[PDB]
Amino acid sequence: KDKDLLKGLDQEQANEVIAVLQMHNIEANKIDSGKLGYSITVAEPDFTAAVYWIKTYQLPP
Repeated sequence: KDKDLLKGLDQEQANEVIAVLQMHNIEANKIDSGKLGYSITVAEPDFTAAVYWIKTYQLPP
């Protein structure tokens, strides 16, 4: 159901990714994996689109 979009992220990096996805009507989850940083999840359907916006905005910074 929920596929794993990015991982190994800073907290601010994570937030910006979620912001940019939210701005394009994709809802994402931020997941704290402690020493491994945050990861970003979306819903399978939104994967292609989410990858598009992350390329487009050149995320993560």
